[PDB]
Amino acid sequence: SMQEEDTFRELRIFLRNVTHRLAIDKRFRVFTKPVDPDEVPDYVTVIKQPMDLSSVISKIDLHKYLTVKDYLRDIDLICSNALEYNPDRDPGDRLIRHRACALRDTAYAIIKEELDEDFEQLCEEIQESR
Ligand SMILES: Cc1cc2cccc(NCCN(C)C)c2[nH]c1=O
Repeated sequence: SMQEEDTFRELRIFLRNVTHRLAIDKRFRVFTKPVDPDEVPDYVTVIKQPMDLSSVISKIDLHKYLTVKDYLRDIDLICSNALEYNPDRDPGDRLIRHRACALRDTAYAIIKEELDEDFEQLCEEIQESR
């Protein structure tokens, strides 16, 4: 229906806003674009499901997220990928892991403060009906 289409449109608007706020944070610059294979050729080898904030925006616009829960799975993926690819004790690796966890924590905190639980439940019930 139109009302359900309106619901998913509000979801996309909400998700773009959250993603924009993550993307403009200087700590998260490394997560804003896909990894350049010329600079890092072994990334595609090690990480089977690459994810970044530009790709999240593309997925929002392609209507790939019908719930905030599905969006958070991609946020979690950005974080888990970073933990996986940068596991060493070296400061470079520890910095990116800390930033990855901060990105995840920040996304969840924004959602906790600004997502109405009943809006998410409506999205989930529309999703499950299809
Ligand atoms: C998303 C991402 C981008 C990136 C770019 C350059 C270099 C690294 N890794 C640091 C090198 N260490 C893994 C040894 C990178 N690690 C990442 O996790």
